[PDB]
Amino acid sequence: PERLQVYKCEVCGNIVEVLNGGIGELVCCNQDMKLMSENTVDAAKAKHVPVIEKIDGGYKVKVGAVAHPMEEKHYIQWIELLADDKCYTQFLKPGQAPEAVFLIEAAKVVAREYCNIHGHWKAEN
Amino acid sequence: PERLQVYKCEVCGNIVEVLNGGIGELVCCNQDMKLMSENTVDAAKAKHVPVIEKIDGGYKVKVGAVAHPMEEKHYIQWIELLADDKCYTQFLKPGQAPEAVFLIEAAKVVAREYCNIHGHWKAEN
Ligand SMILES: [Ca+2]
Ligand SMILES: [Fe+3]
Ligand SMILES: [Fe+3]
Ligand SMILES: [Fe+3]
Ligand SMILES: [Fe+3]
Repeated sequence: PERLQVYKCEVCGNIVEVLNGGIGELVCCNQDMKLMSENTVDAAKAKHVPVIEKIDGGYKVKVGAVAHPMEEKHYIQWIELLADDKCYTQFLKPGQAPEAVFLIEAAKVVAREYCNIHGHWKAEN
Repeated sequence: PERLQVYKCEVCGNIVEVLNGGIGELVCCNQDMKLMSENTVDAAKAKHVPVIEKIDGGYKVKVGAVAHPMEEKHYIQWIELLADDKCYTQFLKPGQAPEAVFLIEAAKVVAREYCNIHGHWKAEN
């Protein structure tokens, strides 16, 4: 595994983020955890691809161009802002608007989001 | 596993952080992954317990009361700041200072740091 990759156990629901890579394969509930590669699920990009907006002191991230649902059974679980050496994670809950604000000093950033139903997506500024 | 918990795979090196909890046991290289519980390792607190300093617009975290080594074989791999529903992670490498700055609007925070040799540690304000 590699740093910052996201893996999920399709059985119990465990989802983890790699902090240190290693050489072992991640396993859970008798099967290899699935690498959740960004922008791979056959879903609408309009509501899943993060939209990044530069603001004073940081960035505002919206999911997505069109507001994604935030219902109990279908919502954005978290939005992250990545830099060359930072990963800021903002968890969300149903009922909230699919957006997050990150105060950070980085010219180049990558925003990611995870939809409980449609998976992992990313975009860069 | 519960959100924010850090697990390590003995022998193979992988270290992951839980983004979504579940009942399944994380496995890697033929053993259950080891929960890296904070402040349980028999090591000097002076160099491992994070020190939190409130600054303008955020917090400055130093590891620790006494500067921790940042050598190729013994260093702080990352520092995190936890608040409400946020987990901000700053990755570090040998040769850098055992310090991290986080711009966040939260009165109550928890700082964490992971030493490649002495494990997981935390502190709160
Ligand atoms: Ca994080
Ligand atoms: Fe392993
Ligand atoms: Fe969706
Ligand atoms: Fe599982
Ligand atoms: Fe140490």
